[PDB]
Amino acid sequence: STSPEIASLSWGQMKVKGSNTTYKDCKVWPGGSRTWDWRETGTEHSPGVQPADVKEVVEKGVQTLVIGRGMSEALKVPSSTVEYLKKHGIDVRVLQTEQAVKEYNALVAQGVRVGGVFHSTC
Repeated sequence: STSPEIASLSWGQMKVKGSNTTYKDCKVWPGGSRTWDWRETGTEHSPGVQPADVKEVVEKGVQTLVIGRGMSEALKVPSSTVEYLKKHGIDVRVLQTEQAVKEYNALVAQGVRVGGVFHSTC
């Protein structure tokens, strides 16, 4: 399957191509996407994105994983998380979300198996 393009991003709102649902935060992978909800993992801005947050993207099979860490990058990303993805042979991009969605879609556009997790507020 193909990584869907992210169709729109604005404050606290995201749309994935071929999704029925307007998300706030989301996970996106080859073949689909889901709402990202910190309550499922107990993720806060600190210590931030956990392996548990990205696990379900990893297990879909991606070469590259983009983390959109928010509009002003207030959401931290522990290095143990990034190293977790690297052990799994994944190219990781950590960026402010606008720049994340932009990178993500360029990877989609060059037919890379790309996934990601995006935070659309602070």
